Amino acid sequence: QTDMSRKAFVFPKESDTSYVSLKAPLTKPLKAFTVCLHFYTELSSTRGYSIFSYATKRQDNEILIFWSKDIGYSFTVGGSEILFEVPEVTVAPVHICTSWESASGIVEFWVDGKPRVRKSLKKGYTVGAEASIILGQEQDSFGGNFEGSQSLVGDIGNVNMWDFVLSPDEINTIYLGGPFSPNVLNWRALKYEVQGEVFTKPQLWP
Amino acid sequence: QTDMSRKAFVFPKESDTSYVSLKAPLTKPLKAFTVCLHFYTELSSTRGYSIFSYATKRQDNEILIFWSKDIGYSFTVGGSEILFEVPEVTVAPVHICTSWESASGIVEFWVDGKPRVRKSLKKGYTVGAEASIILGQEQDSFGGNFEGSQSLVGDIGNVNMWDFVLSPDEINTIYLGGPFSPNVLNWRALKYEVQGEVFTKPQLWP
Amino acid sequence: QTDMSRKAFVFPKESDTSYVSLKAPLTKPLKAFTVCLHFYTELSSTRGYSIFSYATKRQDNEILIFWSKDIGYSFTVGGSEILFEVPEVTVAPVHICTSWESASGIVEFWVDGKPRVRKSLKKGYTVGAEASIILGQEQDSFGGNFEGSQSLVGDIGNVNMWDFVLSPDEINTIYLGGPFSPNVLNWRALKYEVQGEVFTKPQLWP
Amino acid sequence: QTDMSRKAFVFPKESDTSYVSLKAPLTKPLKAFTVCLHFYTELSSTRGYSIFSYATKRQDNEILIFWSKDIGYSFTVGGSEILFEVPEVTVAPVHICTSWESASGIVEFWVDGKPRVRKSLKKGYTVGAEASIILGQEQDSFGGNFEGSQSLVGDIGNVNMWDFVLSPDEINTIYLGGPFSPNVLNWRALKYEVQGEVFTKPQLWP
Amino acid sequence: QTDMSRKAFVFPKESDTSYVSLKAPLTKPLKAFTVCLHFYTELSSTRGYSIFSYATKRQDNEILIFWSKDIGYSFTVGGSEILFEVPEVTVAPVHICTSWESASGIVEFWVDGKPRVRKSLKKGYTVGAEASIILGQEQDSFGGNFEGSQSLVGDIGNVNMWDFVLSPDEINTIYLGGPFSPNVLNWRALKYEVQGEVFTKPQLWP
Ligand SMILES: [Ca+2]
Ligand SMILES: [Ca+2]
Ligand SMILES: [Ca+2]
Ligand SMILES: [Ca+2]
Ligand SMILES: [Ca+2]
Ligand SMILES: [Ca+2]
Ligand SMILES: [Ca+2]
Ligand SMILES: [Ca+2]
Ligand SMILES: [Ca+2]
Ligand SMILES: [Ca+2]
Repeated sequence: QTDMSRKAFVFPKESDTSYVSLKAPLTKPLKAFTVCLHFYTELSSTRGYSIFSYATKRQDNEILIFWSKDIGYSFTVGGSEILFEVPEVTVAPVHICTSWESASGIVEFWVDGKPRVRKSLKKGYTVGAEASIILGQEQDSFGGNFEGSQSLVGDIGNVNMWDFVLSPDEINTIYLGGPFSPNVLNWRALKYEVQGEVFTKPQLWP
Repeated sequence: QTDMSRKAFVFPKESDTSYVSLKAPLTKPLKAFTVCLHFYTELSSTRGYSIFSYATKRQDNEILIFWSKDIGYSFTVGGSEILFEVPEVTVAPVHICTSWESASGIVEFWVDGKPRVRKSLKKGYTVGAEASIILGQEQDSFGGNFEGSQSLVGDIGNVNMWDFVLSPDEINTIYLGGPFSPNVLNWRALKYEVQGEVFTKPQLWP
Repeated sequence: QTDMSRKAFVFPKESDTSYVSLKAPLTKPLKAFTVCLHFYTELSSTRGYSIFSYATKRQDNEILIFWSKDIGYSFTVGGSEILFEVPEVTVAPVHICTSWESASGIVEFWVDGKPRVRKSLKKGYTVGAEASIILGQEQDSFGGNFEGSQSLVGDIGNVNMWDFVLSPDEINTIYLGGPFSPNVLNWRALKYEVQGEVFTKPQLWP
Repeated sequence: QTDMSRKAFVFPKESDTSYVSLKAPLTKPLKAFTVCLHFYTELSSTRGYSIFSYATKRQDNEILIFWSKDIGYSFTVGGSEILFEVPEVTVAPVHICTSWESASGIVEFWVDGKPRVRKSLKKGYTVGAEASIILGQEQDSFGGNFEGSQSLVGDIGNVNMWDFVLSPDEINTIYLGGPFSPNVLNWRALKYEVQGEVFTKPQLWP
Repeated sequence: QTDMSRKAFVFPKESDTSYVSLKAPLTKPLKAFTVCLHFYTELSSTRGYSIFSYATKRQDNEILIFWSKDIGYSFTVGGSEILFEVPEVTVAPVHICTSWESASGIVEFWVDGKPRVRKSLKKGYTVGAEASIILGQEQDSFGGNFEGSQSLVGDIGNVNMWDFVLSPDEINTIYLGGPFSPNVLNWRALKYEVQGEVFTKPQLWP
């Protein structure tokens, strides 16, 4: 397990082979989660890209956080989708926290510490635990079948995952980088594998 | 009596059956009131919605606080209406306080602690006490006949009602959430009934 | 004499009969003056309106402070006009101080503590003492012949008048509401008569 | 010698006769200078105007600081011109400092404490001591031949002149109005001659 | 060695012959570098210009930092180019730091302390040390063959070079002008030769 603190993964070249795979010590299926990650790319005005792809043997978009050009953030669970329209994107690092609860279907999406309105998605579903988690690519099979036009170019870091919906107060401490304990996927205790042109570098964001 | 402090009602999906009814322990008719409530929705650019709807068996728009698409806030009492035109809408939680006095007919409308110009509506009228208060819908009968195109999608909370016009200073302490005592409808002592797809969740706003 | 501190006159409907008349104990004619007042209205994009009208039996526009739509402020003394162009105007309460000196004819106009450039008007003129001062209407005869399209809708207060040009430092004190001593017309010691639909209410501005 | 501190010259009418002449106790020609001044006018969007005219028997534009409509500031020495483009202009008092060095021909222009890029003008030239310094007008003969379309309307003050290029640090203390010692033309100790409609008034800028 | 602290080179005319050449003690070739500098010019809207130009007898664009009109910054190493698009640009001094590493090919570009996204360029290349470094011009032969349409006009200073990629934290102390030790090219210990119309003056930026 590596402390990746103060570091980011860098995807400096457009490739369909470059990705990192994150491994979860996960067993019980997720009835709810929060995923938070900090990323930086200039593609936002150019094309869509996959921020965070979680896949299962049955479902290649089991969780996907996707920037879709001109639309904004696409958040999709169990192959279903909602949009959080973004009117004008800015060339700066962006922190996102997004969380989903099966009991209510409530999705929260938080961008740079400000909440988007809660939306309903896929009420009562369960996210499978037998998961392939990938950064840098969108996977259309379990751990594979990437597309070059969907790769992330730029940096991703602070990828942390919880099996419960963080409260707004908790999410604020994440955004301020207070101390917190991710119990599904922990940037301070990460397990990962690297393929292709990918690098570990000091994080550009504070 | 429930303390709803730091909690909001969430209407996550458009429907004509999800609503909350609020119960007022009210005997005398109102010669004046202040309604304050804090709400959050992204519908504003898209369609109209009922923020707060007070009805009586003789009048289905006895008090209505309504967002009119492209217009702004519509405030109407006793079936008559005035507009507080809003030039451009931010996508953020908004706190409104509206107050009406029969003796003068003066309407005060306050948005995020800044006053709109005072306007005249229904001088000498009186609002009935035997009333249905509903959040999330506009009611065209004494407690029913909603319309899906008028349902609120998003969050509402801190709904407080007084049987008198708050001074500007008092309204400022509401907006800052200083201590205050609502004597018609109190968020810290609320009595309510939930119907349909409505959830109680931590408030997104501070 | 009434302390009107913290209070404003409210003109909540368009009418040609709602006005207040202010009484000045003047005897000696004015060679110079400053008038300061704080007002709030939403008419500014809609139509022109009289802010402050001082009339004498020979001259209905002996002093007029007038908002001319798309123009901005019209300041007129002795029936003669100068324009302080305002290109776009915020929907907020506005403090104005305007000072005129016969000896030089210099007009200073101050809006929310910022000076406009000094302009010349009616060098050597003198404003008569035996005067009718009216708020909310434009006098086309000595104390009468109002026009509905020229009435103020909204609030006016802190109306203070001096028979001398305040220095810029003094005017900055007025803008901050420090202690000051108006020696022609004093909000803290006002003499007035109310006519028609007009109300006295807590001031909305700080 | 008069202390003009906290005072400005006011040119309230457009005219070709109102000007003030400033007397320099100047006995050695200038190989370099700094001139700094505060002025305030609304002409900027309307027409060109003479901010500071320094003339000699040999040349009527020995130094000229001139606002030229839609262009911005024209700075000219020895009859030759450079422009400092100002794309959009604000209705506020403006402080300028401008300093020229013969040895390098470097012109520094500073507006409200921010430097414009250094530019070259009249390297090796020598500005004459036999000087007519005029405020409010552009003099096209030695102390005369004004043009009404070129007069300043508004205020000018704190005119200070040095026979050397101030460092950026010194310029910053002028902009903040720290204590300083002008050794050519001193507002603390000015010698001046007023002609026509010009007034001395308290300064409007801080 | 000269301490050039608080000082800048000034290029006040467009010319072919105005340049300065900088010398390095360097002998071992650069597998990586950081170059940081302050420059100030008004050309950005008008034409392209060379900010920093490092050449070797094999390659006249061995490192080039170039402003290309409407593009923004062009960063080129070994004759190969990448763009950091700048959407809109304004007349202020600008601090840039640019760092390249052969092992990864990662380019960092920092403008006024904010990072641009890391990009890939000329992975595994090696930059020769037997080098001509020139400010003010772009050299298309080893120390020669400039073009007037590519000269810098305005100021350049604080030119510091390291043979390693500064961390983000180190680059932040450069931007704040903390103490630091450039081990290739040091503004506090500079060796240089001046040709043509060039001057040394107090820096305009803080
Ligand atoms: Ca997929
Ligand atoms: Ca795909
Ligand atoms: Ca109704
Ligand atoms: Ca309805
Ligand atoms: Ca009149
Ligand atoms: Ca009239
Ligand atoms: Ca001339
Ligand atoms: Ca002329
Ligand atoms: Ca070249
Ligand atoms: Ca070239």
